[PDB]
Parts: sequence; structure tokens; C-alpha cells
Amino acid sequence: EAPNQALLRILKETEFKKIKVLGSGAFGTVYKGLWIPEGEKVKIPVAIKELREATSPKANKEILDEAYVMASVDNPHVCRLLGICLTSTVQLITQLMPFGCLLDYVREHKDNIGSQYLLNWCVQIAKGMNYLEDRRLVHRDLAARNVLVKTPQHVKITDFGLAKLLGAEEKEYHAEGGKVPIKWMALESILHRIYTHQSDVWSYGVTVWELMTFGSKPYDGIPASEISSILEKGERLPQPPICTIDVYMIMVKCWMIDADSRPKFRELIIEFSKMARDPQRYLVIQGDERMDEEDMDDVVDADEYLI
Ligand SMILES: */C=C\C(=O)N[C@H]1C=C(C)c2c(-c3cnc4ccccc4c3)c3c(N)ncnc3n2C1
Repeated sequence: EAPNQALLRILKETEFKKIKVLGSGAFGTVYKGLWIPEGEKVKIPVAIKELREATSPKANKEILDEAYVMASVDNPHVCRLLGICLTSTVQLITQLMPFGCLLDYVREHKDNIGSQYLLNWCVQIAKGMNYLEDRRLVHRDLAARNVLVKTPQHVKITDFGLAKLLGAEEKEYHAEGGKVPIKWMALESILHRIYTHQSDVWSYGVTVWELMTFGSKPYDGIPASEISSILEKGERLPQPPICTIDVYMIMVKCWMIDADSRPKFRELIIEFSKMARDPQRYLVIQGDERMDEEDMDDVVDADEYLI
């Protein structure tokens, strides 16, 4: 394989100002704040993320593994690691995405989201995933909760805690035990713990279903242990109301038993771009046609602060 020359930036604690808490949950604890690289008259809004646990050595081992992957990606639809802060438990720093995750976004703004925005997000998520496929990255946890919203018109993929790099001739990742989002992974992943770029496509299919249902829960009700038996009977997630058969067929295609028969990310880009050019022909939404701080002089988004 090729040598990974990504730069792992280490950030002084004195460089972070106005750290205010952003959220807490299974993702740990996330903070909003400002990163002021010393000297540079720039104030970059950031998000800081640690662990809702203890300075357990194993926690830092997995933190620094997500750091390794996120430090190695550079794409307009993938979140990049700005750096890490070497406190007791390692903190991961990234660009602040002010509108939060796409999952909570579609849930809160159901009555104001048009087909244009929906289809555009589908293009953008597939562009980031296609980039990850170029970098030989199996995300292994694609889901609406793991897509951040910079602006309503610009979303990016995040959360690399399960991501794995495949070898130059390695085609699959065989895993071991551990909590996995079963309602998002392909059948072969649940049965044989096999992960590929085509299993990520299955996860993409569920993620798209999440957007078209405006944030519904996949297999709402069914416990996790029945999913494998349900998918083996041939059952899949239902057609969302706003979804034409054209769109729902793309979802179904992501859920083929044959992983190689599922669409490739580069194709999902093409198909959704076509649909995004006439969005009302493919999504039917009622009313579609009709759908901080005093430190700002030197604020610069992370996308405009380059090495
Ligand atoms: C979708 C549901 C949800 O509750 N999202 C919140 C939690 C997260 C993790 C988050 C981040 C975020 C994601 N990934 C990172 C990787 C390394 C370092 C830091 C992060 C932070 C986030 C960001 N970056 N901006 C805005 N809101 C964010 N949330 C909310």
C-alpha cells in the first residue's frame, strides 16, 4: 500500500476559547467553541468531542484510531479532523457544523424541507461515500445520525469510530464482536460480519430511507435479533409516502442479497443528480413549491483555513 502522509495536528489548550457544551449522548459529549491559532487573526468555529466515560487506556486507543482515519480524509462532503488536544482523555477537534446532524434536522424541519433539498443531500452523501471508496475506506456506520449539516445546502459525513482501511488487494473486512447498528447493516454483515463498500451502500439505502421518512426509525418496533430473519424472508423497509417508485427502487436496489448487484456510489451520484434536476417528478411533498457572538470580524470557517 501507499504511505499515509497525513498530518496529525496537535492543538494547545490555550488555543480554544468560548467552549460551551453542545450535546451529550451515545456519541459521548460534544462542545462548541472557537479555535484561535496563535498569531493568525482568525477565529475558527469548532466542535470538540470526548468520551462520557473515564481516562481508560482503551478509550484513548479507540479515540486515536478514529483520529487516524479522520486525519486522513479530505473531501467537501467528509468531515476532517482539524486536530487533537492531548488532555487526559484525548479530545477530537473538527469543524463546527451549526445545524447539527441531518437526522435531527429533518425531524425538526419536516414541514419546510423540499424535494430539492432531499435529493441534493442524497447526491452529497453519495459523493462523500464515493470519496471514501476511492480512499479504500469502509465507513461501517453510515446513517442519518452520522451526517452533519454545515448549511441546509451542504452536508458532510462524519463518525469514523468503526471505519476500516482495506488493503491494496483486500476486498472485505471480517470483524469480530461488538455493538453494531444492526438496523443499518447488510445481511452478510449480520450473518458473517463481512463489510465492504457494497455493504456501506446498504447502509446508504437505509440512510436515504431515513431522509424520505423525515426521520423515522428503521424497523420501528422489531427488536434487533429479528432483523436477520426478516431480511432473509425478503422483507425490506417500506416505500415512503413522498417517494415515487423511481426513488424507492433505488433504495430497494441498495438492499439486494447479492452485494455486487447493488448500485455503486458513483452511480447513486449520477442517478440522484438526474433526479435533482427535476425534483418534483421524483418526490411528492405537500407545499414543495412553497418551501454567533460578538467575535465575527475575524471568524473563518474551517473550509477557508488551509494548513
Ligand atoms: C445526529 C444526532 C446528534 O445528536 N448529533 C450530535 C453529536 C455529534 C457527535 C456532533 C458533532 C461531531 C461529530 N464528529 C466529530 C469527530 C471528531 C471531533 C468532533 C466531532 C463532532 C458535531 C459538529 N462537529 N458540529 C455540530 N454539531 C455536532 N454534533 C451533534
